[PDB]
Amino acid sequence: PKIHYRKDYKPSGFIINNVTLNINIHDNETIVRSVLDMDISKHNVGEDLVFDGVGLKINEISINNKKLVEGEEYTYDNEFLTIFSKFVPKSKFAFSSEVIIHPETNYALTGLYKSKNIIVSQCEATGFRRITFFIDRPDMMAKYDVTVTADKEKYPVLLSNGDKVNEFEIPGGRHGARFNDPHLKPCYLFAVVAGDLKHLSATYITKYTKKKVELYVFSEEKYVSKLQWALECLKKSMAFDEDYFGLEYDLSRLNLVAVSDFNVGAMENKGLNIFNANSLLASKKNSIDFSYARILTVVGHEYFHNYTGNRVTLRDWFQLTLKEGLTVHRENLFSEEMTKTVTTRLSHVDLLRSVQFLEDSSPLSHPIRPESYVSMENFYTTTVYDKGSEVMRMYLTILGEEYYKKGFDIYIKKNDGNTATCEDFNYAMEQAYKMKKADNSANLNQYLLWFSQSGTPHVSFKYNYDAEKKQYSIHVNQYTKPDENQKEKKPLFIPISVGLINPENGKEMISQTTLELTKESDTFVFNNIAVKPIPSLFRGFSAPVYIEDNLTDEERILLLKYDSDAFVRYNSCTNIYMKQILMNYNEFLKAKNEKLESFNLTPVNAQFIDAIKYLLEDPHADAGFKSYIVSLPQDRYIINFVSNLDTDVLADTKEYIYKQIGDKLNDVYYKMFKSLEAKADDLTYFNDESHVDFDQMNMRTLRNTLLSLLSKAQYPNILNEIIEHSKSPYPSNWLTSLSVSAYFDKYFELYDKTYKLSKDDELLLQEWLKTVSRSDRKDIYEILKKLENEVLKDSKNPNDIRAVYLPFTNNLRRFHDISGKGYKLIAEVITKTDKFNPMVATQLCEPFKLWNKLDTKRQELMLNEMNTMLQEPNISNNLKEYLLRLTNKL
Ligand SMILES: CCc1cccc(CC)c1NC(=O)N[C@H](CC(C)C)C(=O)NO
Ligand SMILES: [Mg+2]
Ligand SMILES: [Mg+2]
Ligand SMILES: [Zn+2]
Repeated sequence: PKIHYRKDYKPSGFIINNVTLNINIHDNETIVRSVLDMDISKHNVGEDLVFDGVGLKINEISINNKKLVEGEEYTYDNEFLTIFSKFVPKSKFAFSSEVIIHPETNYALTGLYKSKNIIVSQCEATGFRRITFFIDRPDMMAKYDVTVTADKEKYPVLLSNGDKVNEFEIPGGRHGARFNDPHLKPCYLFAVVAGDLKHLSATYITKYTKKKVELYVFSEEKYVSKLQWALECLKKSMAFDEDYFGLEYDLSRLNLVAVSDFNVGAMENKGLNIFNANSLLASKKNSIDFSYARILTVVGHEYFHNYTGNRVTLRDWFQLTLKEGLTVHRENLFSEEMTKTVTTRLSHVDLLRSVQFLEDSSPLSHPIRPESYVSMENFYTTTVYDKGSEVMRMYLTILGEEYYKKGFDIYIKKNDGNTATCEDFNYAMEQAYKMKKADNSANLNQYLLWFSQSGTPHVSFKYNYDAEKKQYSIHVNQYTKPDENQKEKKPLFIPISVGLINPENGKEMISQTTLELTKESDTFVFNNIAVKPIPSLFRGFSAPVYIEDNLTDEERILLLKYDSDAFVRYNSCTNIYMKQILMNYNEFLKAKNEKLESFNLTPVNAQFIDAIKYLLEDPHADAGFKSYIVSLPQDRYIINFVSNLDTDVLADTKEYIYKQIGDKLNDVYYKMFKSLEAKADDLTYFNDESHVDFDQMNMRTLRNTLLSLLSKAQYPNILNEIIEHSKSPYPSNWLTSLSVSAYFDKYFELYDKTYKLSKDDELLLQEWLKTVSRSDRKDIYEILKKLENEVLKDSKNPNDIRAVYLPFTNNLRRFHDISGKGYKLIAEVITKTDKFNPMVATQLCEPFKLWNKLDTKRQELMLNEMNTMLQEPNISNNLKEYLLRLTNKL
């Protein structure tokens, strides 16, 4: 396998200044003519001119209008076009190619492809080379003049980046449109779209310069009624970047386009953002609640890339976190501001501490700036994105809002119109830091270890209180486990946002303060502390770490009740659950291993249950927050604390704990389920796709969480509630009805009822598939076969394949069936999918990431399947690299 190393970056010996494309779409072929206005750079040493170009059929190649011939002036091996150095000019030259590509057969959804009746591109990271020849790396920045031609009836809307400067008719029922994008860009930001698209539009006026910007959102005709919320979210995004960052949009027009077939969420192509339809389109009668926050976040993210990625781009792909971590942090500030609910930040944290922490203790562990790769596409990871966002967020915590905004403006301005590296960002932040500290010798050199050091730090605490002196100390230690990337791990710069709670009255005892831990250990002392406090640690989840609070459960319950910080209250609850889960898991495991005839289980703490009841009964407490407290920690979080995990024992553990709590609280749960109905299900705004009440949504979330707990419990006559719930106008509720009906004989009636409600909207049907896939059914494998035969069939749509299989892989009892049948099922899907879409096939490998955390029989079963997949003939490079790394061969 072919390996790139971060330290080996060098600038090209060539420059591409202008790109002039003609993309002529026909039924059975697309012809791409391209003129590159090129030159030799100051780094040239008379090397061969080598272009990336994958799967292209050459019609012609020339330099300065001299035809070049294969075997004489060039070679082409279907990956690289090499122009021998003797035929490479020494000054400004025109390189011309014409190639034929086939979007109609491109099922990998990279390069130029067909999605239903739309032709669309996806170029990040390495797709532009599947369109035409290029030096396809992000430091090759150029300006683009793009003409698209097509059949007018089929493809009446033609789009590429930038200003539309002409439109023209062509004989034989064709037409064309020409675009000029004035902004220098890397080729990964190139896009083109051709389709029978409908739109909604609005005009936005920029806050400071009063520039009129035309905003267009596009879909296929069937779904144009589903565009409004995205348009609204775009306006919101624009205003947020103006308001917080002082950043205005920089073209006369911005287009967003939904396509049905897309490998990931969306893409920030300049002036022409392209979305998975599932991340752009919604309506309140045909989408679940969660669609709304997803569209807000994805529109926002792609918008924020207009500065953090587009106006300031990447020197090389090792810098990916500089655009993705920073953009996710911007996205997260935006969504926290727009929703005004504490659950938004909690959701981010839950994502990190489950999936990213698992990744960071897996064989795939990498620093947010990797040192090497084979397919760049495998490093679009939750590490680079979500840990990167937390590292980008820590600057804000450290500097505070005012000095953070100063540093960010230093960065964005210095590096405008150019490439940048992670070091450029740290330098900007370090200038702000100097200013904030009033000290020109202060530096953030140690901060750079957040970019280079893999693994999750562990931060642990000890406390002491001197009652005579009224003086409190917090002794803090950090540790990172050695790994394949570093045999010796250095201490990080860890900001610890802290409060102190008086346990006798529940009140705050200090101004919140942010402790800067920079050594392996340190002791922070507080004076004028009138009584022994309970510390409120890592408020807001102030660094991406494992926290060992060394608190008793009684102290944790007091924080849950009385602290101000949602994260700390939620984490204190999480920690109580984790202590219980590990204890009960150990008890079940020992009983199983020793084949005991009888044994004991530690009961759930009764004062903790009382605290849950108190918070649920408090009408002034937050519904979203309540839904987090009645749910156990996710399985992927739990697994970070158990080695050789027996998944059946864990399933039994979780069931015990849920039943202990329900035995005490189910009447409370039922009473709340009923009492929340009127406000949860009020139809205010049901016809308004410009406004979402996120509090009301959290009330539905809470009802639906309670209904699941009551259903699993077989609470008396709950089936009557499930049936009434199925009649609700909200899809979040009627699809819940299907899920929770799993525990009753009514499931197949609700399966059919909901299928009929879902089948005529593509995205609703995919939400129905997810609902079925995740259902807690003993007969889930027969259900999956039913979905394969009746609904999924031969679909190559990644949303369909993901909907049918991923939820099922999170079924702890059934996916991990000790036969290995679950592993075998998903591995066959992965291998099948890899033959046409390697990126999606790698996505589908997610369940295997934890393989070396399982009990030794399940490890062996997973490993067996992974090595079977590795033996498949013509396995993609994407999948092969992934699986070699995951199985500790690479
Ligand atoms: C933010 C969601 C996300 C997290 C981690 C990794 C991925 C890519 C597998 C994603 N989803 C995206 O939609 N990411 C795209 C990647 C583009 C190259 C297609 C992106 O960041 N859009 O801006
Ligand atoms: Mg081809
Ligand atoms: Mg379809
Ligand atoms: Zn992004």
